[PDB]
Amino acid sequence: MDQETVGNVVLLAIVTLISVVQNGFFAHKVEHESRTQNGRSFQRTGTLAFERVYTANQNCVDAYPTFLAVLWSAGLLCSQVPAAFAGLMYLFVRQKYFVGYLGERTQSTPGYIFGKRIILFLFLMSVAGIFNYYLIFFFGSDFENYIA
Amino acid sequence: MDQETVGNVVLLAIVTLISVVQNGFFAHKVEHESRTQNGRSFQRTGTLAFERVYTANQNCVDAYPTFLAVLWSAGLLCSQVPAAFAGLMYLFVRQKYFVGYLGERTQSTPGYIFGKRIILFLFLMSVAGIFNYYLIFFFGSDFENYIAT
Amino acid sequence: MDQETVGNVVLLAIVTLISVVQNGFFAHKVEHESRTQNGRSFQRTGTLAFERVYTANQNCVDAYPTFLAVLWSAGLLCSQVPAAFAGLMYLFVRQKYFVGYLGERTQSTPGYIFGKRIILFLFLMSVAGIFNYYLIFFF
Ligand SMILES: CC(C)(C)Sc1c(CC(C)(C)C(=O)O)n(Cc2ccc(Cl)cc2)c2ccc(OCc3ccc4ccccc4n3)cc12
Ligand SMILES: CC(C)(C)Sc1c(CC(C)(C)C(=O)O)n(Cc2ccc(Cl)cc2)c2ccc(OCc3ccc4ccccc4n3)cc12
Ligand SMILES: CC(C)(C)Sc1c(CC(C)(C)C(=O)O)n(Cc2ccc(Cl)cc2)c2ccc(OCc3ccc4ccccc4n3)cc12
Repeated sequence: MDQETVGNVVLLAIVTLISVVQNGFFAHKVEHESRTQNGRSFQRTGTLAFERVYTANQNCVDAYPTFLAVLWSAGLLCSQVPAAFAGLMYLFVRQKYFVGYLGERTQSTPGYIFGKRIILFLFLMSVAGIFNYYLIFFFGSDFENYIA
Repeated sequence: MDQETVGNVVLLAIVTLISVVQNGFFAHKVEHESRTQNGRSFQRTGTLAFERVYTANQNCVDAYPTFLAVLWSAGLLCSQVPAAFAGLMYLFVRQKYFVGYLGERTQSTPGYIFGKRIILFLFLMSVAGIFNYYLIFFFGSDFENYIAT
Repeated sequence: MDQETVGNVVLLAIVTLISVVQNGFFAHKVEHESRTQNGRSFQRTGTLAFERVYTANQNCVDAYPTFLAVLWSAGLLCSQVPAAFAGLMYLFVRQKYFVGYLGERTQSTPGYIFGKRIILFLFLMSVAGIFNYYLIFFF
């Protein structure tokens, strides 16, 4: 890997490897609940605590992809720094969402979706460069200097 | 990012950002159903409108990854154009499948599949370049002019 | 795409295209069970053959992303070979896990967490170069 390049991605790699690890966690607190009983054949309906976790997890597992998307698209098609930071916050919301979705009655994060703002934003850096590029492509070329 | 490069990917990016947005939709029509279904927390069951939506959605969520795969592999490993268009249709099938799945509840709609032809194709462009590359690696270098004795 | 570059990824592409196809299969053995036992909504603990499959499947579909991640991170950020191989074994565990999580009456494999060691490893190649790069930058 060309040391230069690796430089301008290291952040998204980091953040990604972070989320990669937080992910295995969510997937671990799902083992706890499938174990505390007859999950011995992995019954996908252990109850209250296990149904509350497999739920919270299988809600973050649907977010991962569509997040990673704008995490990079807004990482290459536009500044690898803000893209990687906003992507880091997303790992914070994911924590505080997969957390509150623990249980104990009440409205345990009655949401499937969460950090709408983050991905919305990331998607805006993506849509940013994606456009700004079309400019560098047209009125970026032309600029004819017929200095003959 | 290198202006030239960004150029030969802008389409996959576009199609991708499209699908990213259509995705957020699927996950929005799932919030409507978990909301009217006056729930406290949020279970995977409780209605046929919400159980029909969370289903349609969580069928497209299984497909996103395995599609994104061949969308790019067939986008870099061969033509960024067809790859990007084919991937565009896929977002049309996804629309028409995620739509028929609940509204009609008419036997003809059910199914965890949608667009096997597209991904299959995209996968053929990826398997295309992947091989053709092995040639350029092996035979592309050849040129028996060295027998100019 | 630059023939040189395509060279240093063809492995991860290969393994990936493989897992892409193994994936479509898992998604096929899920069609068989939704067909033999009808349904429009697969969200209530149903047929033990189709509930056993949609489970096994929707257990590998949560793994795909978090695996593909370290598959490449550990493929670019460090050796395209080991990364590609390790990722290959993961496709074998996947087969052996999504297989035992079927059977019949037999103790259908529990725990949807699998190949912990592979991803762990791949994650270490990624965390490898990720750091080693910081040295080449500093030293
Ligand atoms: C990089 C790591 C995390 C150190 S290696 C690793 C590990 C790391 C180890 C060492 C065992 C650990 O932390 O305990 N655990 C377990 C784990 C990970 C993070 C935390 Cl907080 C706590 C426990 C894992 C578990 C699964 C796993 O497999 C991948 C996987 C497969 C299916 C999934 C389905 C849904 C969601 C995530 C999924 N993840 C790889 C690893
Ligand atoms: C342009 C954007 C990127 C869609 S901004 C955005 C938006 C845009 C708007 C409508 C203004 C909003 O924030 O209210 N909604 C809402 C939305 C999205 C698409 C459509 Cl049709 C209609 C409304 C969102 C919702 C979620 C969301 O991300 C989180 C998320 C988490 C888990 C998911 C699991 C499966 C599928 C998608 C998932 N999405 C980003 C956005
Ligand atoms: C590109 C392919 C994979 C070669 S053609 C194909 C195939 C191959 C077959 C069915 C024989 C074919 O298309 O003619 N199956 C099923 C399959 C897979 C392995 C084997 Cl052995 C035999 C049959 C598929 C399934 C889905 C599919 O579409 C993509 C898709 C969409 C939703 C998914 C949801 C969860 C998991 C994976 C998903 N994959 C394309 C194909």
